[PDB]
Amino acid sequence: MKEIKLILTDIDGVWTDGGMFYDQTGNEWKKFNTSDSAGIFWAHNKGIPVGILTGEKTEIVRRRAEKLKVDYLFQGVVDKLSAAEELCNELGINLEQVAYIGDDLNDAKLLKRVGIAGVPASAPFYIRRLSTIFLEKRGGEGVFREFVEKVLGINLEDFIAVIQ
Amino acid sequence: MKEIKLILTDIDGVWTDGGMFYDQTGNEWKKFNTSDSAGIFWAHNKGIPVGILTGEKTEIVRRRAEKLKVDYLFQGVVDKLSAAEELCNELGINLEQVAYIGDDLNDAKLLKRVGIAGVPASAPFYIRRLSTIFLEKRGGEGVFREFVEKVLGINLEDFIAVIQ
Amino acid sequence: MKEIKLILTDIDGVWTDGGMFYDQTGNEWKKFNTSDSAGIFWAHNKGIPVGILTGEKTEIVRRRAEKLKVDYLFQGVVDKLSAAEELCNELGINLEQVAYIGDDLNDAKLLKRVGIAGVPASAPFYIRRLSTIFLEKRGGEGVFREFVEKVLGINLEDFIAVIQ
Amino acid sequence: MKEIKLILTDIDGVWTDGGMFYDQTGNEWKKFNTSDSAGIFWAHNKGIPVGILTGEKTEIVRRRAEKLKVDYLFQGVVDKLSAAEELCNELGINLEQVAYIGDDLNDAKLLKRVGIAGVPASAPFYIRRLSTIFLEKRGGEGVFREFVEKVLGINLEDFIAVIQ
Ligand SMILES: [Mg+2]
Ligand SMILES: [Mg+2]
Ligand SMILES: [Mg+2]
Ligand SMILES: [Mg+2]
Repeated sequence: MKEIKLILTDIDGVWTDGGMFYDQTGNEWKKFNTSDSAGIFWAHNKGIPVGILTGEKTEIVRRRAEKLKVDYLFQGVVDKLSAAEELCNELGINLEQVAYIGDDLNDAKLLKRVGIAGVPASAPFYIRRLSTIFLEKRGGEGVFREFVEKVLGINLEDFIAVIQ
Repeated sequence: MKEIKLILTDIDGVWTDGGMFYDQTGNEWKKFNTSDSAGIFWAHNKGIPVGILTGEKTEIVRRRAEKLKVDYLFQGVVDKLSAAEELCNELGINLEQVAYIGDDLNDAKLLKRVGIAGVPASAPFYIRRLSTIFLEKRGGEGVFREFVEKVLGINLEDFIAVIQ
Repeated sequence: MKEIKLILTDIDGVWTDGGMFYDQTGNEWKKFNTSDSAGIFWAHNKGIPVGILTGEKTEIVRRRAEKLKVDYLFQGVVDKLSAAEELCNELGINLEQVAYIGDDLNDAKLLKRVGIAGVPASAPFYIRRLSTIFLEKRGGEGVFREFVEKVLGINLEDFIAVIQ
Repeated sequence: MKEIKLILTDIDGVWTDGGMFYDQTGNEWKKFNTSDSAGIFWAHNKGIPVGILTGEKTEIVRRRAEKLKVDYLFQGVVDKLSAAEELCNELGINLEQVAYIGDDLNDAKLLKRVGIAGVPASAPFYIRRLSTIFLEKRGGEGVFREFVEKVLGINLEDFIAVIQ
């Protein structure tokens, strides 16, 4: 795989199946998958920071990013390519050293510019075709984990090393 | 696809998988799919209003229709066909210029009177067979998006034009 | 299809996929499927009452049962066969004229004794073999609707009748 | 099947599909499956205690364990192998007389040391390959029940005997 210095990810439709739960009181939910925490685990084990880029803006995602010790959190993002470029500039890397996973229209410009692009199997066809690696899983199934494990070449020997 | 001037949609079993969540206190939830918001995006991009016709009546749905800037919302509807015909009069257009998607008994009469009828793959067979185009997706899987994209013939060229 | 005078049903694993949602405060949810309402619709269309027999006892099911105008609701039932029999006596009918659908251990004695026993596809093997008709659907998938439609011989002619 | 004197279980990804529901207010949900209660029923029927070992710590799980009358609950466990050894030491039990089911990295060391290891079909491959029996079911689908019934050899004869 390409040398990756930063992993960036969308939330809805990647860390979730796109589900947006609404009640009668103005409250809102998302359903995360505990499996995706291993994505952060493996990135951090390799010395790679992870950032969230999302167009939504919620306390739900603030809490999840905190629980998982995600390095960067940008919400209400209107232009994900610009946000990514700006963070790359701050970090001293280029987009070719970024791996980004996203599933929809607001992800497309960024997906086309990154070193490794991932798109869940549940995504619209014209977004899926931008993926540069195959991902088997759908949003919310542990596809963030699947993406990280492939991008970083996590293998049986890595597994054995961590559970000793 | 015929010149459509209005897209109408049911909620439960279309925008959702029919799930109705109840707690112990009289609160209630629905689970929407973020993918469907693209259905409103594509409709608006092409100059077409979207309207919701639902037999239920909840703040859940009012909040979702607001978020998505849906043009028309009718809840607690007893007779969807007549509600459609009214709106067609209010707006000065014909049932023939309407695309409607629904999934159950209360949708049947209207489905039979519109220019393009859509029914999710998850619907009962006698409603399914009313559909005039094939929809692959189940309620809550982004089938509203699928419908709008088929109805408006959204293609790769449209995609390339909106993500520049 | 035998003559049926009473339709009875379990809740968890039939009207739901067995899901029991718990929060941090002692509240609880279940997820119903709007499709199952049509089961009550068709039963009432044929002049057949429906009763709920459940071992759990929740406000959740109280509120759902009332919304659907279910005819009998028995919760915290420990002996479902005895409860059915008592109900049969009230209506002057026998077990051979009852159709019951259930998915688990607390249902087996009753399933064995009714005129038509239905068990969702999702149920344990040793319960599924008690079913006297085949049901395709899993719990929470509209399997109560499937059951009623099969039991009452609901066909396309019935459908055309009710929308016309 | 070997002699089993204690069944131990992880929660997230075994008792659930890994789902972690967050709202806007700091509350949290898990979705259990009523099917898994039969896991406890059969263990207790055979006189075998059940213990939960989870890395998470929530009222959600405390309440669930209490309602199911689970014999031991350990939350916020950082080293499951050690927690299992200490519980076993109190009870007089060898790890070879234990059946444990788990799905992720924090379960691997203990899975490798128990008499029967179970892993849901939904788990990562490097965990699933530690399983010493085949489990068909995914987390949240009643795979804890499947595990219990397999390891205790629950068969049609037990089912016939337990319903009179
Ligand atoms: Mg997304
Ligand atoms: Mg509907
Ligand atoms: Mg049940
Ligand atoms: Mg786990």
